Amino acid sequence: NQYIVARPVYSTNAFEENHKKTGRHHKTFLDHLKVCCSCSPQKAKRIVLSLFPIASWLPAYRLKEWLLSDIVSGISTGIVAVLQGLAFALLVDIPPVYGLYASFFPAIIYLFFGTSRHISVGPFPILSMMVGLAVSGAVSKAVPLLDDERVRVAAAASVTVLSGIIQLAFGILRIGFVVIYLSESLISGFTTAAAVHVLVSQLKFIFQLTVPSHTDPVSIFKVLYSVFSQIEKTNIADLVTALIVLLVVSIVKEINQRFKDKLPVPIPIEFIMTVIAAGVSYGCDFKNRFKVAVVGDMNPGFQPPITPDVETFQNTVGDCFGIAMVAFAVAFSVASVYSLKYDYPLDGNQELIALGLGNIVCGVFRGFAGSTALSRSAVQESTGGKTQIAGLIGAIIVLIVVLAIGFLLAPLQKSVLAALALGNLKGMLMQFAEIGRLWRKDKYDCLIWIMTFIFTIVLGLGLGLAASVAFQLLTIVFRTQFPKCSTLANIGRTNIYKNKKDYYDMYEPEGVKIFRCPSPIYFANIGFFRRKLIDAVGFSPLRILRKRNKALRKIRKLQKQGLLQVTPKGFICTVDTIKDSDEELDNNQIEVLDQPINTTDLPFHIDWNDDLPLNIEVPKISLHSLILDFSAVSFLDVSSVRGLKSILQEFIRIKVDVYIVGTDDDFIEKLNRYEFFDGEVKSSIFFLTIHDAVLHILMKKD
Amino acid sequence: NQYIVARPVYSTNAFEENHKKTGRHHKTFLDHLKVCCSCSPQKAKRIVLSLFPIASWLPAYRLKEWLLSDIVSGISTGIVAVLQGLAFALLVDIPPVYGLYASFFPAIIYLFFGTSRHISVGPFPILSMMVGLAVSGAVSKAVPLLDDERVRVAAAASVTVLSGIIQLAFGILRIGFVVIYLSESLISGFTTAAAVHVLVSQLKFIFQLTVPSHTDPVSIFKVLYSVFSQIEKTNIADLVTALIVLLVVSIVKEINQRFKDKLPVPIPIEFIMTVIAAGVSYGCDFKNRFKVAVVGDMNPGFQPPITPDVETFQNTVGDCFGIAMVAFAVAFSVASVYSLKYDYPLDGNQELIALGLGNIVCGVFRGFAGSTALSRSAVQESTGGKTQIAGLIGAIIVLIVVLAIGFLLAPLQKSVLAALALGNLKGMLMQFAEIGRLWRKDKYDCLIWIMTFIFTIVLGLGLGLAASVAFQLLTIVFRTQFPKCSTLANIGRTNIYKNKKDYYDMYEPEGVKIFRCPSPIYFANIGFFRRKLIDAVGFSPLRILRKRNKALRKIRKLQKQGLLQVTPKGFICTVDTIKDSDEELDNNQIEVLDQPINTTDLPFHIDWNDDLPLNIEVPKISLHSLILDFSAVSFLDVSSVRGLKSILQEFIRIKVDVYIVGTDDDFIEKLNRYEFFDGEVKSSIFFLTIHDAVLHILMKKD
Ligand SMILES: NC(=O)n1c(O)c(C(=O)c2cccs2)c2cc(Cl)ccc21
Ligand SMILES: NC(=O)n1c(O)c(C(=O)c2cccs2)c2cc(Cl)ccc21
Ligand SMILES: [Cl-]
Ligand SMILES: [Cl-]
Repeated sequence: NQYIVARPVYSTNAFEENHKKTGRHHKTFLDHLKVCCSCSPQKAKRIVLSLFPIASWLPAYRLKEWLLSDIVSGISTGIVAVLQGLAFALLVDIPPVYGLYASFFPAIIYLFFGTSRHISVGPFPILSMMVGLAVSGAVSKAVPLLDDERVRVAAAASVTVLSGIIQLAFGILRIGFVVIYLSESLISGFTTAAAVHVLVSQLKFIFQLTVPSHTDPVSIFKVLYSVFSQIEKTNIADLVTALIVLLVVSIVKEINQRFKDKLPVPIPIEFIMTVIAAGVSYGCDFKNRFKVAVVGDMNPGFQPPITPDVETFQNTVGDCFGIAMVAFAVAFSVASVYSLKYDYPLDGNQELIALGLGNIVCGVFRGFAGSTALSRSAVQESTGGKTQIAGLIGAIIVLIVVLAIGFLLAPLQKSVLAALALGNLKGMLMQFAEIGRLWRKDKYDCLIWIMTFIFTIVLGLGLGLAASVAFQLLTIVFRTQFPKCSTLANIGRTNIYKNKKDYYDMYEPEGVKIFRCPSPIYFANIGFFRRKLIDAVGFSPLRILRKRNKALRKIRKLQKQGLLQVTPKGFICTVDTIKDSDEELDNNQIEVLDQPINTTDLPFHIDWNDDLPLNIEVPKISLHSLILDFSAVSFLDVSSVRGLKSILQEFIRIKVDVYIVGTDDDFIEKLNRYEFFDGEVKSSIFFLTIHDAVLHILMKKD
Repeated sequence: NQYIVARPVYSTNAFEENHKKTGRHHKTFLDHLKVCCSCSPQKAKRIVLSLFPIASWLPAYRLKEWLLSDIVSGISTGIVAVLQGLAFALLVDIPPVYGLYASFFPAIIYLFFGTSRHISVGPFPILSMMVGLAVSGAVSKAVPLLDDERVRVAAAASVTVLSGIIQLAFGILRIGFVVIYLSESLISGFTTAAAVHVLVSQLKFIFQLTVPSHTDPVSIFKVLYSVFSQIEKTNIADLVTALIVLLVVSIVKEINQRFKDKLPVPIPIEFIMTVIAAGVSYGCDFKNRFKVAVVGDMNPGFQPPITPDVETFQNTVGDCFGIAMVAFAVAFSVASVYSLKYDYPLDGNQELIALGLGNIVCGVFRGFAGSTALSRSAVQESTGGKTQIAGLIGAIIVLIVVLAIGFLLAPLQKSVLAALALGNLKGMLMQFAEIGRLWRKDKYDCLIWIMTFIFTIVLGLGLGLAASVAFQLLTIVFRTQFPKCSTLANIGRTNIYKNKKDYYDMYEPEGVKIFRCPSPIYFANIGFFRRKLIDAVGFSPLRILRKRNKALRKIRKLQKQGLLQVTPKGFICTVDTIKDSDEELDNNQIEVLDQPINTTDLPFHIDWNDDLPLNIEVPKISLHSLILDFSAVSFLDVSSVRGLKSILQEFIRIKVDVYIVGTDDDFIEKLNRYEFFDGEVKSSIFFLTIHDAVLHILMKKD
């Protein structure tokens, strides 16, 4: 293995001169506007087919290989949807039939507009809690039992419609890339804090206590206080039933995971528990005997369309944005796992449109907002679901319950529903281990997990999320705030330059400094960069320039007085031991000491690093060349270029050659727009590599 | 010029093996605690001298060269401080003597604790507006015309004390670097919007109209409606006087800038206008004759110390955080200008401590918050100010007015003070030109400017700033969100690799792809990076792996059937035209096709890119080596590392050798903590440069 190279030393300009470029186009935004104005029938076709995905997947359905799978998966998911709809309607604090509406409408809409083939569309616990909190606030801000339920049901429907409107708007504006602004640490911390929120929310049903409609901030603490202050009023029958169901479901749930091979089909413990709980409750007349809360009678059939309330929209708009983003983020994440697994394209923009339309329709018909539940989606997929036909079948199961078999669920205890929801919390609850994992791998990510968790707990799920996204953006600045700048040296007398402090027997060419900032330089960075560069070269170039300008002034003074006489050969100290009086420039004249030194007046050059006439003294510097390794400087901003231009001008005015190496062509293209180059800062300072600049410097000094 | 290199090809591990590394001394956090816990006698001296800068600069005072200069600067600044205090107390909507308190107390405290030598400490218009808005809100949120003034004075004093407490806390915690989080575009947009706010705030005094205490959001609009709704009630005498003063001052101000060379000393148009205005008002009895609003009778003396109100603290903590941050940012910017001009160190933490103590004392003695006015600081410096003795003499002038000669300012109209404040707006209002300039230079900074302006106009100064800082952090993600990734090729047949689309006669070694991402890869980035890499290589490695696994499965099945035999020379097709039978794997078995292929059962090796038996087909790829140019990848985060590892694992599983080049040693050190390396992803994939990896690949293929 030999790395052997023989080429010219290349400055970036010299390289462009010797190597012809290719034609480039600006791709004017007007051109983008031009392309948008296509109207080609094929484009129209693709667009409509993009907006109505069912017209493409339905016709290509493999009936023989997919129908039975979707039918079986649909029945399974349909049952889960019914029970989860009831439970999550409890979480919204409205009658449980509206959870059935929330499990029905969004899914039917998704069948026509969704691009995912595996998610089960409907409510999930975090969004139901967020909707319930939005409702409590809306009601509290409304200028003046069943009546209270009516108001909550109306506020929930309005919140749902506004969330769907926001989602649909974001999908029409093609901003489905917003999910990228959420890191995995943020999602982990947020979902752990949200699992704690859900746990606390189920306590009023486990104990059967009456808890006020608390709002954020610190609603979780407010609820905990409400639950524990009145803990003696707890219904024992509710608690025991909840404990038994929770204990049994968890034991059986683990068995399914451990013994997947041994089992022909997983035991459906959650379904078995509800049927048994409902049967026993009905059989032993638990509602009368132990005064247990039960699901109760639900009137069959759907509600008539409700008009969204504009007053509610004004009151809850901030909440709705949080609800819309959370709904989209969760759905997209769940969908992504499946699309990747099954190798099909998932369109983020279409998902926003589909989820948004589903929500608007659901809200109008009195259901609450939901996108997808990870547990329900897993069931649809694990039971063999192939397409969104499984989702349609599931919706039909929900419809049957809503229209004909709703009465069967009447004797089911609320605590049992709450206990099932608690069982699903374990996956999310196990995310506490991530803090330790993150701590070893990356402190910034660990900080993000912790801040997100704290923000989600103290402020609510919605406000906490906004604060968490802001803090996670701030950590990007934390990462690049104090870059580990370095001085580089040559290793092995070849073209390799590394940290001057890392290896033995390194070599700096005499009078050359090579400085590296391993980060992009911008507003939060450039002062630190200047401090580190001045520490690396060992002096401040502006201080040196000011001391030289002062000396030049004294020299000119003595020259005019006569004590000093100019000469082709240096200077004449006509008068020895001369006077010692400083000019003491005023506040309005001191700026002259910062101007480029011009000594043309004097015929000869003043070597500023050699002795000066008449004891005049100025710090001497050995630096004649400064190389800035800009390979890791990704971008620059106006502050960095202003600061940069400033630093470079100062080095150049003190006769030190400056070289910027390791940048690409886009970089110099960008730097040309900033009006960076002029006289006394030229594009000649850019070289290809550190070794190009070093060899150029050595030839100059030769 | 000739770049001539002859060295070995170096993998990062090989280079380290061949070049001994120096002592890697880790820095223990406990050790930091140890160094922080030194308590040496000299260290104590340095700390106390740091907290009491006066004990350091006073003894070194050059009486002969500074005394007179500081005296003249002090008298000049003291006069400006009196008038600016009265005007800015108008902006706080309290009696104007509290502006005199605000000009007195913080300057006296800063004399002892400040590190700057040129700023004039006291109120400025933006902070007075912010304090006035905080008071209005506090008053409203309080639970149940002198009394109104009394309530407003108490709330202003409490807001001042809490702002000072926050500043002092930030200074003790050594967080004076927070100033870096404000870009120049943000500051420009914010100060232009704040100048518009100040302009609108002066209209009730120019016209002499009664305006309610409007709060934010959109307070600027609320006030404008109130002003022009009553425009008919305008006092003309006030207006005319204001216009004349504003006109004369503006014209003469211009002359001072234009005729500095011809002028021995700047004309004091603001003082002359104030003296003439007050004289005519008294002489012609303007208060009675034209019913004009005058400054009125101020009672001489200071107020007794007042106790901060905790209720006001609770109601204003957020406004007080905003006030503290704005005060420190303004003071530090002005002080940094002057400390760079005169080359002396400026301690930001000490600055935070001094301003906090000054604000605490001012608020206790019924003044309001203030850090420094650029207009007054410039006067102190321009008039010859050398040390903070000029600030002491200015505070003595303010004291003389408060105690003895305040009655002289009784007949001065408020419209004149408002007109004087308007004169100072010109510098900030001309910043509107920045939009066009920044548009040409950098559209992200133009966006920061415009959004800061809009946030500060719509929301207020405090909330606008918070929203603007958040948006400016979001623009950093906007910059690095969709990196312009590229494929590189060789130019010149030497170690230079550039964008494959930029030059003619470039060369890619056959089967090698070189991909560059010119940005750090983090969470908002890695999905885009994967998409671009898959577009660059021309296939998805996971799709190729899944198809090969399917082929292998069919093969093994046919081999089981016997229809296929195995030879070191290939596969025997005893039976041809096989019955195609896709296994149609179900949802729970499909993940097997994503696993590393282990065809060790077979004696030979299946050239996956040659033709397979019985028409078994798999997409063929020409890629055998992928080089990732990571020179501009500053940092990685957990999401990016996970995404990176997944990508690499997939490429390795389809037998594509992967190389990462151009990183430094800190990078690999960091990557070792993420548990990135294991079997099948080794540190052998890191090479020094692109040419090292290319030459290694070529030797492997030889
Ligand atoms: N398989 C699986 O994971 N399941 C769940 O997670 C369920 C639930 O979470 C809830 C029901 C009510 C509130 S939560 C669930 C229900 C049924 Cl009927 C069948 C499977 C189920
Ligand atoms: N030189 C300069 O810039 N000056 C200003 O900007 C002044 C003011 O802004 C105000 C006075 C009252 C309300 S504002 C000012 C005042 C005086 Cl007496 C002398 C110079 C001044
Ligand atoms: Cl779930
Ligand atoms: Cl000012």
